[PDB]
Amino acid sequence: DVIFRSKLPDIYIPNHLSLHDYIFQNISEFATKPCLINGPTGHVYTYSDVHVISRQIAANFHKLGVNQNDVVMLLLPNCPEFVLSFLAASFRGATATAANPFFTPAEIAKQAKASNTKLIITEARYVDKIKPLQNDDGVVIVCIDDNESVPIPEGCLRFTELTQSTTEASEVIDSVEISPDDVVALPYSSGTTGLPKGVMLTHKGLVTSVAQQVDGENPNLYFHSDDVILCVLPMFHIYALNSIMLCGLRVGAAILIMPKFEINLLLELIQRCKVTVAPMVPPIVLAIAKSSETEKYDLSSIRVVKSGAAPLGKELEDAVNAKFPNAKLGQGYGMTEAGPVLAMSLGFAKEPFPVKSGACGTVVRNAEMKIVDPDTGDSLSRNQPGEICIRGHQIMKGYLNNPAATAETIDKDGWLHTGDIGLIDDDDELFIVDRLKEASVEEFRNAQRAKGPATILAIGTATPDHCVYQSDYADYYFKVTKSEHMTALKKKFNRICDKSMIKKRYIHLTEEMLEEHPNIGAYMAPSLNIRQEIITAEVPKLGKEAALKALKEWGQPKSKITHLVFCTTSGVEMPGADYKLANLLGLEPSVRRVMLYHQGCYAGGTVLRTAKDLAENNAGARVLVVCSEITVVTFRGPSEDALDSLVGQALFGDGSAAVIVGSDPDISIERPLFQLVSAAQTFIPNSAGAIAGNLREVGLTFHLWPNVPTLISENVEKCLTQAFDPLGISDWNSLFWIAHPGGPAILDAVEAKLNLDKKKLEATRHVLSEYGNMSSACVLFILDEMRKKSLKGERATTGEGLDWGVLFGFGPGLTIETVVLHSIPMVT
Amino acid sequence: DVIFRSKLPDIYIPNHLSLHDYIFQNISEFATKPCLINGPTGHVYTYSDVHVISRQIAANFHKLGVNQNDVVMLLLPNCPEFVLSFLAASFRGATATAANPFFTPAEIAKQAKASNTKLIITEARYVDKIKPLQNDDGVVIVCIDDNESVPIPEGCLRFTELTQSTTEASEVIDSVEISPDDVVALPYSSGTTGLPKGVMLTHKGLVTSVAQQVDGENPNLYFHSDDVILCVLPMFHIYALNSIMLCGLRVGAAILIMPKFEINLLLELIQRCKVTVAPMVPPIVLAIAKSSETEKYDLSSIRVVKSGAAPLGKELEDAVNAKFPNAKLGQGYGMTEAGPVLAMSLGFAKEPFPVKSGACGTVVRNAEMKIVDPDTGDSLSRNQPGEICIRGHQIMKGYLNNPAATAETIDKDGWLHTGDIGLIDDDDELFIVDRLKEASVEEFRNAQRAKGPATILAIGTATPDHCVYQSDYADYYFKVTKSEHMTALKKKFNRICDKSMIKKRYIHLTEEMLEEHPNIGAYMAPSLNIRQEIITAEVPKLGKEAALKALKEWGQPKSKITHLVFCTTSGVEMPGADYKLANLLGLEPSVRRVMLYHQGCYAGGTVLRTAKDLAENNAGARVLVVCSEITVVTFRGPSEDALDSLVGQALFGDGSAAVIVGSDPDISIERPLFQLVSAAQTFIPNSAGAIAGNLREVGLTFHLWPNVPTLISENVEKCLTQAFDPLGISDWNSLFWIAHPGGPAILDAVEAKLNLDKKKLEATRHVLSEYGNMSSACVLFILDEMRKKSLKGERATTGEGLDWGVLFGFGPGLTIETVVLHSIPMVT
Repeated sequence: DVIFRSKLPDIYIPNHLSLHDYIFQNISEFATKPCLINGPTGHVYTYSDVHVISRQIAANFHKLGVNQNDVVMLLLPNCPEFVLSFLAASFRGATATAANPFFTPAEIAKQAKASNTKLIITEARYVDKIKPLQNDDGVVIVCIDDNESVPIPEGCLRFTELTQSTTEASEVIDSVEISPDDVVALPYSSGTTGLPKGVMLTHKGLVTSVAQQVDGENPNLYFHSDDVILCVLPMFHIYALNSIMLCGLRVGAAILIMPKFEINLLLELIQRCKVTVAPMVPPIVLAIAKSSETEKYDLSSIRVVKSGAAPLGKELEDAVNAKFPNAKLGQGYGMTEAGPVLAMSLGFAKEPFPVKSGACGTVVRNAEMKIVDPDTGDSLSRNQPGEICIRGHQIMKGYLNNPAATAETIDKDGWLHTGDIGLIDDDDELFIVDRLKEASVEEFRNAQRAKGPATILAIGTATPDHCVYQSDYADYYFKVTKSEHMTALKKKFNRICDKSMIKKRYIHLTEEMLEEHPNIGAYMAPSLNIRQEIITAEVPKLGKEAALKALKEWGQPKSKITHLVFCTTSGVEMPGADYKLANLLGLEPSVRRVMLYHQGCYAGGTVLRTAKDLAENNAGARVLVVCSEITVVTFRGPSEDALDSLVGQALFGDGSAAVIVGSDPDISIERPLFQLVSAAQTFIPNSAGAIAGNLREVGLTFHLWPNVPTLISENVEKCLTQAFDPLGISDWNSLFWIAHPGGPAILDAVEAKLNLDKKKLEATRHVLSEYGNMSSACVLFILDEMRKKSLKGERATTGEGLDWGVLFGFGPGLTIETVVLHSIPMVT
Repeated sequence: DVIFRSKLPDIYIPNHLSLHDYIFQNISEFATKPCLINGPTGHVYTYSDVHVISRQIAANFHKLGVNQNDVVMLLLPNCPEFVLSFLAASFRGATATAANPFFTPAEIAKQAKASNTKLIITEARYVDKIKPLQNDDGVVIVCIDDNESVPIPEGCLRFTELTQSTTEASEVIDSVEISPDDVVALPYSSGTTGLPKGVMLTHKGLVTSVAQQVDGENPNLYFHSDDVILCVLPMFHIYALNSIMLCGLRVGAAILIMPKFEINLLLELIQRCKVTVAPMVPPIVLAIAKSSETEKYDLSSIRVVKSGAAPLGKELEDAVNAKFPNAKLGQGYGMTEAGPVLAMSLGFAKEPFPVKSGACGTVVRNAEMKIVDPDTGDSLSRNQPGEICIRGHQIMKGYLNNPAATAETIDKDGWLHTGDIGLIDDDDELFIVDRLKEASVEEFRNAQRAKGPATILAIGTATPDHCVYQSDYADYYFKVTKSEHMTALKKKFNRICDKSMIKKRYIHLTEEMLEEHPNIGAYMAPSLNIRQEIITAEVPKLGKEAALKALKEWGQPKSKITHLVFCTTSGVEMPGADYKLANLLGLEPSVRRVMLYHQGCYAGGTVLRTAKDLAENNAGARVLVVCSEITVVTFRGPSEDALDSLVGQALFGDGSAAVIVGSDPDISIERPLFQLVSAAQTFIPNSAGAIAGNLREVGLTFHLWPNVPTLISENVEKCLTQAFDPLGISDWNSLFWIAHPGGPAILDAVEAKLNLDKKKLEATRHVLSEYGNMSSACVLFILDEMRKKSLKGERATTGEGLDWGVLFGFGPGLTIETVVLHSIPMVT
């Protein structure tokens, strides 16, 4: 078997006739029955109507300068006007091309120029896309809009002007010359290769493929004249044209025109107009099958559901069978070059043949079809895949003005090569299989993050050189504040300084400075300006000193520092201390900063919490963290009233600490000290105002509740379970401890509450004893001490020999900062 | 082949003799030659010395209450004293156990009690570990320390006291009863199963295994009496004892005692003492082979390198062969229960046999060995793996006071089951194969992070209800500031307000407030206190209003908010605006806060940059970001001097915006608006002081350089390439734009510089025109506008139809914030 044929006999095809003479050959039988129904509005043209009007329109096509064998273009959605214009083009001997109204002035202008369009039938809304071709190219424009009170763009004709009677153009009933090979329809293709080409379909051709379909005693595709054929598919597409319009007309059927598809409108029109034949697409059948709307409308009238250009998945076919028991289903197989039709399901025939699912139907009659091996001319046999070829009078004359591709796709023997591939089984059904054919957010984000836990690489500390010992402090303070007159109060401050558990403290503020700026020593006198002048200059310098120690320990280049977190209690100004420190150190201006101003004693945790996330989320990010505290912000004379301020004056001292935090340590030069595992914050309820401060014209004033130690002790345990429960640790004496030494009273409270071994808070208490309360910097100093003592004493980890640790900050508003640490093993 | 034997004949073994009578049988031949050499110090005991002293020590062992068949314990490193004491124990008829000095009082006390130790020989430094047993258990203690000017713990005897001559104890030359089955050595084992057991090795036994090794005309292990045998292995371990001490002594060899191993000391002692036989361990041979030290010392004297309890990897064996050409290598196979020796390499024999690499040697002579199938009693044959059993007089008498395990490990027929497995090849060499045997930081960290890019879920905005229009503002301002007298200046402010491109602005500060607080309106009068009172109350409230809109849009529970970032220009106080807002909203107290105070107009970028990292690094983290600006901080009267302050008074207005930022949006209710891709910051050089402000007793004062627009325009392009080069985008008109509308002049400058389409800054300029300059909140408002207009106009993305975007903040110190955004597709 080299050559394949239809299972139906050859029929007589009168292809010597002009398309309109053939389509309408039988019109006397159909004359008064409905031909075109415009579904939405209900308008009906009859067969007589269509014939008469189409002829008059040809006649006036002449008047407008359209002559035999020059082209007319149709830019329209489905509508009666489309059919009338096409037929008219044929009656004239002229040629009809169509385009999608939803194209662009570019595609459309291109097609119109390629085809030599001498005129265009469109709606009003599309006229601007074709403006160029109307103005400079002289193309005549016609609008189908029938509303006489709404004007149309100037230079445009009402379609109603072409339906007008003039008998003198009807002496052009001719030509008595109209030839089988004359071109009638000129559709455009996606193409066998690339760029869209004009397909020339002739009178002989179309007459042939229509007869192939609907003609015979047993038609391949059976249409009665009592059928109502739905045409919701685009008429610009050759499928709709041929297999709906031309065929429908030839048989005397009603054609139900839907300008636009919507599922409910479709169901409505089916029930109302009793549509018997529904050509559709897969998206449409899907929509029908999915919707629960079907149960309402009576659909029993549809006897044929034909898929053109679309294959059902056999999930659908079942859905359909349910929704339409009376419907037979099937697919044609089209190609524009092929005329369009090649195979038609024989299930559609008047006396129907068996069909298999997934089949494209059988090749049409009065045609031959072969299956070649690609790149060889050899013909294959049944069930052997291969490029599908067809030959018969119904195929295209050729590509317009392109004999190159015309000879490339239609070979010397007359075979049109589709460029598709398929096989034909024993039952003569044809199956399609294939065609000639055979940095993002998700990544960027994972590239950008960093792999490991944030670790502390280096620590450094700095103090003012001015140092004052507690043994001396009550005296010194009542001296330099010119308060010596209040003896009752100095006697109390003495006790406070003794119970304070502080030995020495390093303090920038000096007696000389108070001689020069007595308003600072005054209990309340406006000091703010001078304090600000002093601390805005000093805080960055002290910060630099510490940052420099840390950077020296770390040993890598400053340019490798990617982030700078700077905490200080006051000295607000802009640009701030972050800018200033970054210029002192000569960091890259591209360093990303966080300026923490007015945070409190808890900020020690805060900066670590801040650096963790910065380091962990940025590849190769190294984070320089600097806390720098100066007490000139906070210093003031005594009053018998505010005892809280007095306690403060005994506890607070100046100091600075700097930490370098990163992820994924190289381990060539870097030495991990601790790991930041989890970081947590909470505030306690009804404690706002327990640790608290206000920036006033007298400087920063601060306040303490007597109950702070108790308030902390209450919540510490909850903080702990909250942080360590995920790690399965209940035993808190197994953790190495770092607590903000807010005051000895807080420490005593906590240890008594959790029953900590007397030695857990040893490092903390050391830092308090030697340096005082440095606010945020404190816990940093303590880490330093811890690791130093752990090294100095040859212990298994940097954590006092133990694996896990906790770091607490405590602050006003009773914000509590809970950081979980992992020690690091030492080589001992 | 059920039973396996040595390739050497059976020899005569005189096991009827006591161990000391056997070892020293031949001493007349050796009497004056060196027996023990203490390597580090050079002291030499001779054979006569050792014999005589050991006997006297037995004699005084009696005086101390040690009687036949009761136990003596040796806690010591390698030293002459160890050998002398062991022999003494044997001479007495007593029994000797040893332990590691490096054990703990627990292990040691346990072993001493288990064994019925009636006395202990140790160094001084270990005496505290045995204090209990000296005091309450009555155990006699002896220290080997010879330094007479340094005392030893009280109740302790000098070892030199046991070497003293007393003839009356020598009437105990006896017993004339000392029996083959009497126990002499009592070492402890890791055990065949679990808990450590005492192994009873008898006189018969040890005499047997020593003869098995060194006796014969062709000894399994060949030692001359001119040999010098290194004993750096622990003498408490039975291997060292048997195969070094006992064997060495039997043959008349010198024994070089190393108390401690160090590689150089070892090489030194080899070269000096001309060590011929070096029993070692794998770690030691490794160390030798690795070190480049060997080339210095003459090692040619070592003729035998014997690995006991360790197998070489044949990488080593080569290293050795190089370092010691003259050395033959081999391994014994020991087990404590086995006496210790089972197999010995026959390469060691006087007339040596062929040996294969990886072999454990051949089973010893006067013994039999079988290979059983485990859990069956069946005997295997050559090259068939199986549990190794041995039988002969050299195996243990049994486990002390444990007939259970004694019968479990030594069966009825007399076979000791090792509990190891191996095979014996055709050549009679034995091979060992096996034994009876057959939540972290890395995770927690990946569990804890969040998968996707930070996205904006919701936005909300709030303003004060008081609104003032620019058309009215010059008048209003000179009115309420009681400045109407300066006409020249009002005329200039008019121009400034006109060129300002602002239409209206929303402003908390009202005329009434200035009637009540004229110091605010005064150009410079102390205002700080009152301003602070007003903004500390207002900023959180306005913030709440906006945060509430955003939270309503988002639609999920407040409890799901995990982080709060709060930016405001001033109003510093503690607890701060973050605390206050968090209580207003009723957020969880465990919400993690960032309080950004005194940041500037750039902080718009800053908060986004801050939230990105917070959201991206925390699983299920949802971040509430609130910027809230009030101009009562910044408001003041005019002066002919500071024009910069005047410009400010025309541009700045109050406002608040709130954003919700998270990673991994659910997509059930959540609706992503933008994505935060990259966030960058930089400062420009020599621009500190171009945008700048200082908090004084008069309120916040601010300053502007005329050149700010130019300074920004210079660096904007660099910022862009820096951010977008990784994304391969050169075309900036393809980005949707958000710029801080610092002033119209800045905008004009930027667009002119990059040549932006007139419409890129449209949204930005709208927000400026409607709201003024809200500082940090501005860019937030702009995003809101952008997405709203993009939706309102049905565009492909939330980004004005475009995929990628840029957000700029600009601030004092010329810090510039560059955020890269990705739009989000809209369903249109």
